[PDB]
Amino acid sequence: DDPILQIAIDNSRNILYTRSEKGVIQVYDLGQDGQGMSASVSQNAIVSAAGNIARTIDRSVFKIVQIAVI
Repeated sequence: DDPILQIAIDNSRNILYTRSEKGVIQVYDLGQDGQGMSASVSQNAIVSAAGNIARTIDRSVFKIVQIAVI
């Protein structure tokens, strides 16, 4: 995506997360020499992920409201 709607930081693991308008997530490893990445989760990844349940996570319906680091 296009813009980065939200930014989140995992304090415990020094990991950066970015959520874009489109709903793609990117998690950079924060290192002394810079950011290392960027792995991504997308709607496609999620679909593959469920592999057992689906509907609310429909393509049309699918959108991400918020992301929180654990």
